[PDB]
Amino acid sequence: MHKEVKARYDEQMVLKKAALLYHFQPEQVTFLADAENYVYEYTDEKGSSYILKITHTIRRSSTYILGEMDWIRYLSQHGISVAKPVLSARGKDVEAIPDQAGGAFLLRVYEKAPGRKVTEADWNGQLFQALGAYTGRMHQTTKQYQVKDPRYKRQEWYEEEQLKLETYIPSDQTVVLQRKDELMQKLHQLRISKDVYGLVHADLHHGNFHYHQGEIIAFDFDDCGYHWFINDISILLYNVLWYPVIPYEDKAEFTGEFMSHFLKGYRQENELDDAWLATIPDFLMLRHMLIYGLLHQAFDLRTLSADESAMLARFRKEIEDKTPITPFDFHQLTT
Ligand SMILES: Nc1ncnc2c1ncn2[C@@H]1O[C@H](COP(=O)(O)OP(=O)(O)NP(=O)(O)O)[C@@H](O)[C@H]1O
Ligand SMILES: CC(C)C[C@H](NC(=O)[C@@H](O)[C@@H](O)[C@@H](N)CC(N)=O)[C@@H]1Cc2cccc(O)c2C(=O)O1
Ligand SMILES: [Mg+2]
Ligand SMILES: [Mg+2]
Repeated sequence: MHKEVKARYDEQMVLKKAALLYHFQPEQVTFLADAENYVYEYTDEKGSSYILKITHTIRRSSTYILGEMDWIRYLSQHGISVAKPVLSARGKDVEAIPDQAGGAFLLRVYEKAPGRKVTEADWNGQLFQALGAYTGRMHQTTKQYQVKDPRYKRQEWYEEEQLKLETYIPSDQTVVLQRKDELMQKLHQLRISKDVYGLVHADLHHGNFHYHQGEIIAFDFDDCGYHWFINDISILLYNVLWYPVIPYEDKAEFTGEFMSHFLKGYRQENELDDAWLATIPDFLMLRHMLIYGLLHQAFDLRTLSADESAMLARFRKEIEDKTPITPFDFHQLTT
C-alpha cells in the first residue's frame, strides 16, 4: 500500500461512511487484501455480496477510474468474461468520501466473479494455453476500442507512477537510475501501431482472475493502460515466474513450458510476430524496475526491517548487474 495513502486511511471511519452509500453493516464486512487498494467483500440489505475497492486521490482520480470502467464494459459487450462494475445507491460508478486532510477516499464496487483461484490441479499447459487464448482475444478486441473523450483516457506505459524511480529511491542510486533511463530510451525505439500496441490489462496474474468451469474471468483492471501487446504478455510471465502455484524444478525450463503453451493459445486469437519475442527480457527487466519503485512507494525507508532491506538490496543488485529475470534463451521460441 502506498505509504502516503496508509497515512490517511482510517478503516473504521471510512467503512462507517461507506456503509451508507452501499447499504451494508460495517461490522460484517470481510477484509480481503491491502496491496494497492483496500479490498473487501460486503453484503447489502438484500443479502447480495459484492467486492468493494477503496483507494485515495493520492494515487487515483475519479476520472481515471471511469476510464477503466469504460474499457471493462466494452470488453464485456464483446464477449470477454470480466467482473463488471456495480453502481452505488446514488447510481454512481465511483463514490468519493471526503478526507479532512485533503482530497478523497474513492470507492467502487464490482460483481464477485464466480469460480475460484487456480489450484495445483489447474497449473499445467491447459491453463497456460487458456491464458494465451484469453489474452489474445483481449488484444484482438482492444484494437477496435475508441476513446471519444480524452479526459477519460488511460495512461501510456511510460507515464506509470511506479517507474518514476528518481522520486522514490534515494538519488545516490545513480546506477539504478541509469539502468532504468537506458532501458526506457531503448523501449521508446519500438514501433507502435494498432496491431502491436493498445489498451491492455497490464497486470495479468493468478491473483487477478478466477477459473470458472475451466474458463478465465479477469478482474483488477486498475492498472490498465496503453502498452505493447508483448509487454502485457511479459508481465504475466514475470508474475508466474515470481509466484508459481507449484514450485518449478528449473526456471529456464518452466519459462519455455509456460511460453510454448501460452503462445499456442495466443496465436489462435491474435497475431504475434516472432520479432517481438526477443524483447521479452527487456520488458521483464522493466517490470523488475517497476516493482522496485512500488516497494519504495510502500515502505518507510527510515524503519526498514532486516527482510525489507534484504529484498531491496536483492532487486538493486539484480538491476545494477543486469541479471536477466529468467535464464531462458527466448530465441528458442522463434520460427
Ligand atoms: N471481482 C472480483 N471477484 C472476486 N474476487 C475478487 C474480485 N476483485 C478482487 N477480488 C479478490 O480480492 C483480491 C484483491 O483485489 P485486487 O483487485 O486484486 O486488488 P489490488 O489491490 O489491485 N491487488 P494487486 O494490484 O494485484 O496487487 C483479489 O486477489 C481477489 O482475491
Ligand atoms: C505487493 C505486490 C508487490 C504484490 C504483487 N503485485 C504486483 O506485482 C502487481 O499487482 C503490481 O506490480 C502492479 N499493481 C503495479 C502496476 N503499476 O501495475 C503480486 C504479484 C502476483 C504474482 C502472481 C500471483 C499473485 O497472486 C500476485 C499478487 O497477488 O500480487
Ligand atoms: Mg490484484
Ligand atoms: Mg491491482
